[PDB]
Amino acid sequence: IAAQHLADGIAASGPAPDLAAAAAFLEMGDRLGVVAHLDPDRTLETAEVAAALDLPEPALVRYLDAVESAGLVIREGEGRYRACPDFDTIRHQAGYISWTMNANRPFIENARDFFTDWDKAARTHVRDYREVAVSSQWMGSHAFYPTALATIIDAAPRKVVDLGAGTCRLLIEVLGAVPGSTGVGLDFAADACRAAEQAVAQAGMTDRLTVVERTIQSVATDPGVLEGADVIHAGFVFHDMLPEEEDVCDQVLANCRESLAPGGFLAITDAVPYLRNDRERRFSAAVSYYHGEFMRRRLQSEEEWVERLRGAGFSDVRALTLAFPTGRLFLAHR
Amino acid sequence: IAAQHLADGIAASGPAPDLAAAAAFLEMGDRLGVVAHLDPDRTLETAEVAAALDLPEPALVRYLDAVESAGLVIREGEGRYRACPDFDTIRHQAGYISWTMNANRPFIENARDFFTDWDKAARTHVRDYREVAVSSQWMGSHAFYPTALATIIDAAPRKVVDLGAGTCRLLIEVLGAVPGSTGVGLDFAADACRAAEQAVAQAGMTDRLTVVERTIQSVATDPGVLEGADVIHAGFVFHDMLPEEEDVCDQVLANCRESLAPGGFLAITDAVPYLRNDRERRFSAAVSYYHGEFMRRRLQSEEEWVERLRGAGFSDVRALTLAFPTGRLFLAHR
Ligand SMILES: CC(C)CC(=O)C(=O)O
Ligand SMILES: CC(C)CC(=O)C(=O)O
Ligand SMILES: [Cl-]
Ligand SMILES: [Cl-]
Ligand SMILES: [Zn+2]
Ligand SMILES: [Zn+2]
Repeated sequence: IAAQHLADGIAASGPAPDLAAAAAFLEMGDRLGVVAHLDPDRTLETAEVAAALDLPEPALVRYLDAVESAGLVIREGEGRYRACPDFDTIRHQAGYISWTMNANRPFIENARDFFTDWDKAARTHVRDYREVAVSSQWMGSHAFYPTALATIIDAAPRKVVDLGAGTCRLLIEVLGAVPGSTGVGLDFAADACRAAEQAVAQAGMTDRLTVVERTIQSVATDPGVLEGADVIHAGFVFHDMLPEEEDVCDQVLANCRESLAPGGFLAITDAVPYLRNDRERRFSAAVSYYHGEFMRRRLQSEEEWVERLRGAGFSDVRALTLAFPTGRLFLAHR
Repeated sequence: IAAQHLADGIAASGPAPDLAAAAAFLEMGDRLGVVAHLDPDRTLETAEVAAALDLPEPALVRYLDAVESAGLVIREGEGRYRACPDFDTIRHQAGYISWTMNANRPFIENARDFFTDWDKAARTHVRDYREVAVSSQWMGSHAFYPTALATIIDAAPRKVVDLGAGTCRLLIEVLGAVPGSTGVGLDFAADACRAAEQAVAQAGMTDRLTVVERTIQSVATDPGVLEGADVIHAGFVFHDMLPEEEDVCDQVLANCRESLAPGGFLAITDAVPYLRNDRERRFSAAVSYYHGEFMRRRLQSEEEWVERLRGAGFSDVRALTLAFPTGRLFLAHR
């Protein structure tokens, strides 16, 4: 009786216990600053990491021994832990869970308020931008960042502009692979711009990569920084301007097309709404419902994106399916 | 380039996007009261469910259309939705995610406080008991509740006592399958006891099933209600008394053994700490770390449980592996 109930229960639970445990351990560890020190090819030394993160070393060791028991890290002698061989895949998968269950938690917990008075709910139940950013990065590691990276590099560009560059991690990697290429990181957050400037100095690309503290919307009035770019990148940034800033968005796209060097392209990664195919539908619906219902940010279909980009003067647009469910890469050629 | 990155990304994400979306939709819907109306064998009528849950019907319809796009429900004509055929398995799997990421969220977000001043953190960062209860029920549906149910029924008992019966859902189902059997639901919460009393009246078992509002600990001093029971059930309740009430716990177990009718048994379901086998280790570590580090509730190994139950006078103890990772069923024969 109990053996039959055992196999059937194991099949019914499937991979959910493992993913549930991985996501909780990794979100907890990431908030503590520990996950950044975990890597499959090197150890973290507890005596040093506890001092660097201002944590009591015995508490850090109890956390690392629990994650070791979980199989997420390997104890390599006293006070040294290495991430398990497939850690980066586990962290990638945890990113989806973290994004839906942690970053978007204000929407899960207060839906009744958003249904009653959206304007009051939207200003009261605010997402933690750090959690949105980290969970997005983890989802991106294996499901959208490699495609955008390889597309920009294989074009062998002389000048690359990244709209919403953050800490300029993509631009630093593109310049390291393309000799003599220059870049321009555009981002409004002062915190992200200061961090980007110190990361370019470490990479040795201060002369090659310029960081500008300004909005995506300012590119509509002042497009100078875009001139002569072979590639312009815009990762999940345009839907934040829609539907309230449609005219500014269209002037930014028209300015991107005219600014491009001959043969240059604009590469936009964005989420398309409510797909029906079996692989993408579930996560597509969560992405779409969070954007449409809770954030009131307009996601455009492929057809809409192509119509808008051709309206901006782009001669041809190619849409590519990304592994990120509901994610599409649009390459708009000048 | 993008096709290779597509297949590799799909393999790296695996089932995480689908589980992340299912868990968020189901937690959101459960907090709204909607998930209780979703079942694969019948429709929910939006006009009635919106009035019963005091929700605007257009907001409920937008929620149900998003979950329909997700494949979790089927629209059966205007204003009627049915859960997808495998909904109960999806909800079961979501229970693990909900338990680690939602119910235990105070521990994820405030770990640094628990490491600095546990006593202050434990009284400040409190779990939502409703979320602990619902997520536990969803995990139990396919991973521990069927085994306990079938074990109690196949014993064909005359009297069953449930220690920590809640709304007496297990006892109502055991009495419905065993003719002439009587039951005693023991639970401290007044809210759970009132709900249990109205559920036994609906089932037509008021004379057969008695509900008592009292603690598990009171059974140590006053064991009368236990007399002549063929089966006593105790689902994940004993570790809440450890390590601070070890002597009371032992007197409750000794009283269970003496109270049993000849051939009777005590059935305890509980979590064992930090297993190393590949299937159970990850979720075992999250269960164990939340209990040991954050809640300071002692989980006992199988060896410890058997030693404690034999110390209570039980002649033989059998341990059975449950599908719930780190869950064990202990049958202690009088
Ligand atoms: C950056 C995306 C991956 C997610 C998104 O658009 C959001 O969290 O608002
Ligand atoms: C009831 C269990 C499944 C989980 C538990 O022991 C808890 O949440 O404290
Ligand atoms: Cl032209
Ligand atoms: Cl005896
Ligand atoms: Zn967004
Ligand atoms: Zn517990």
